[PDB]
Amino acid sequence: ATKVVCVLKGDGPVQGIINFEQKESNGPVKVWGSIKGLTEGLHGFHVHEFGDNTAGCTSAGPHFNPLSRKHGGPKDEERHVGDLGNVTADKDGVADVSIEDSVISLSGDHCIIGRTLVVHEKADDLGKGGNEESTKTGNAGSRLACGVIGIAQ
Amino acid sequence: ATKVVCVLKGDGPVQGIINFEQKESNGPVKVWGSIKGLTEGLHGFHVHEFGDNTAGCTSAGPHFNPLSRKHGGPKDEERHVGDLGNVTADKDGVADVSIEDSVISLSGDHCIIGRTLVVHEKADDLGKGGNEESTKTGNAGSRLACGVIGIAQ
Ligand SMILES: *[Se]c1ccccc1C(=O)NCc1ccc(OC)nc1
Ligand SMILES: *[Se]c1ccccc1C(=O)NCc1ccc(OC)nc1
Ligand SMILES: [Cl-]
Ligand SMILES: [Cl-]
Ligand SMILES: [Zn+2]
Ligand SMILES: [Zn+2]
Repeated sequence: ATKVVCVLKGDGPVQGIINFEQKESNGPVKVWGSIKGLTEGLHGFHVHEFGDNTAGCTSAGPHFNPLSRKHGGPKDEERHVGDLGNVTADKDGVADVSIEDSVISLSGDHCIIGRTLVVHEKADDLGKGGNEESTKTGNAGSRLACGVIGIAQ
Repeated sequence: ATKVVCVLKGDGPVQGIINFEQKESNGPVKVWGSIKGLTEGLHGFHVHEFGDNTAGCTSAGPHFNPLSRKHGGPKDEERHVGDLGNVTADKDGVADVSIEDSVISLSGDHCIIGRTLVVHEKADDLGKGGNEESTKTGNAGSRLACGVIGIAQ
């Protein structure tokens, strides 16, 4: 019933299209699409707090964390709202994204519209990296590509 | 105070940053910033319905029109919510934007977050051009640059 979309681009050759769909406000969000230009393996994938791309992906700020929790993976109770885990690129450098999440929303209070979706340099350790940063950023490194999450038809 | 921002980009030289700020719920929104790479003169300036930039500015769809009105200028009663009139570029090709509008909002059903801001090829005739298209698009022609309207810090 609600559809939103995000075009990912950045400083390098990473580019992607990510769709979000939510049947009812009380419902899970299905996330699908594709990103190309990636190194093979896991890349952290997060909604960041601001939909501000003024100075590139840096202006998006920290992970979207309306409930003031620590960083985790999407299956954890202890996570930021924006913690969508990792996407995986194949040897061709393509990640086919297929996620269902019940914490992000396209309505309500945990709404991600107007925020920024970011795909990161490195794997998100999902809060299990063994250092302080693990519970803040997941050590996923720099921001390869991003875009503002917008209302679709 | 709610703050939102939009980075305008497109296929050619047109690029801009536009800020929006709203001090009170249902109060006027101040719009300010700058766009460069334009031809001297008026360029239509609108909030379009979808924050969908998957295929560039075309995917943004028609003017944002939650109240099913006809096209007009920002100072008309009969206008779309997204009708912000024209920005004016000087001989250097620079438009310095300074608008206050009391129809758009940064909350509620008039909210423009997650929609697309578009700067157009030609002047918006503000619905006074004396053809049919005047009361739909204002005859402002192609979409030179656009961006999704995102939440700012
Ligand atoms: Se996103 C959000 C947060 C808090 C309250 C309400 C909303 C909301 O979803 N309303 C705005 C909206 C979003 C998407 C669409 O597209 C069909 N229309 C309106
Ligand atoms: Se206003 C609007 C339109 C479409 C979707 C969601 C919203 C919304 O109200 N989102 C929450 C929001 C808006 C602005 C700020 O500024 C700090 N925070 C949250
Ligand atoms: Cl980060
Ligand atoms: Cl148009
Ligand atoms: Zn996080
Ligand atoms: Zn209009």
